[PDB]
Amino acid sequence: GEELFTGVVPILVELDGDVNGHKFSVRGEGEGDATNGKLTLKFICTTGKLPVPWPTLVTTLVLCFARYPDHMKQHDFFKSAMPEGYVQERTISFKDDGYYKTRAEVKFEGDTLVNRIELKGIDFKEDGNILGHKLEYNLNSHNAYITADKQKNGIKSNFKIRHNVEDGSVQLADHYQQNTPIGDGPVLLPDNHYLSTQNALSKDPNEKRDHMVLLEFVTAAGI
Repeated sequence: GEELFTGVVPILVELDGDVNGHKFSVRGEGEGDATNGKLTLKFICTTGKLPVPWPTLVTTLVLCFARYPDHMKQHDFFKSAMPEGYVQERTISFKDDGYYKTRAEVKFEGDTLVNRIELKGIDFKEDGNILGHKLEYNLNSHNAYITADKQKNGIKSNFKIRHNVEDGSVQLADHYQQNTPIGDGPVLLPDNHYLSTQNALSKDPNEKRDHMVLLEFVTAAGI
C-alpha cells in the first residue's frame, strides 16, 4: 500500500455529528504528504456554528499520512490497508463531562484519501468546557502508543489529550482507539511504537464560516 503515498495526496474529510442532540456537519479539504508527515487542511462547519470547540474534533478529523521511517516499514499498518482502507473507532471521555463515540472509514476514493466519520456525543454539560466553549484555540503535541490488535488483524491505541482551558486549567480527553482493515489482503501488524503529533490551528480571514485551518505533523518512532 505504501506506493499510494509517495507524493502529495488530496484529502477529503466528512463528519456527521450529534452532541447532546445538537446536530452538525463538518467538511474538510486539503492534502497530505506522507514522506514528511505533513497535513494541510481547512475544515468548515457546513450547518452553521460548531456546538463544540474545534480542538476537541482534531483527533477525529488520517494516520496513513504519518511519516514511518524506513527502519519501521514493516510496522505501518495504516498504509498497508490501502487502498481498501480501514475502520477507525474511538471512545473519547472528557473528564467531568460527556464522551464522544466515533466510527470512521479511511480509504481511497479514486485519487483522494477520504475520512468519513459518524460522531455521537452523550452526557455533556451545557455549561461545561465543551458545550460552553471554554477551550483555547490550539492543540498541544501528543504521543500515541500503537499496539497490535491481533484478534482483529488491526491496531489499538489509548492516550490522553490535554486541552487548555481559558482559565488556565486543563481538560483531559481520554482516547481509546481501535482500527480494523476493510479489505482482506495482507496488512502489517506492528511492533509497539508511537506516533508523535503536533498541530498549528489558525483562521482564514476571508472565511466568514465557522472553520479551522489546520497544519499537522505526524512522525512514527520507537523501534
